[PDB]
Amino acid sequence: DDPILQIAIDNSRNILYTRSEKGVIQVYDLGQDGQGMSASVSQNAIVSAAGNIARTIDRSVFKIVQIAVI
Repeated sequence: DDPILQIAIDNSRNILYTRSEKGVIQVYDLGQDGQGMSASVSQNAIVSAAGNIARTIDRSVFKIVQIAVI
């Protein structure tokens, strides 16, 4: 995506997360020499992920409201 709607930081693991308008997530490893990445989760990844349940996570319906680091 296009813009980065939200930014989140995992304090415990020094990991950066970015959520874009489109709903793609990117998690950079924060290192002394810079950011290392960027792995991504997308709607496609999620679909593959469920592999057992689906509907609310429909393509049309699918959108991400918020992301929180654990």
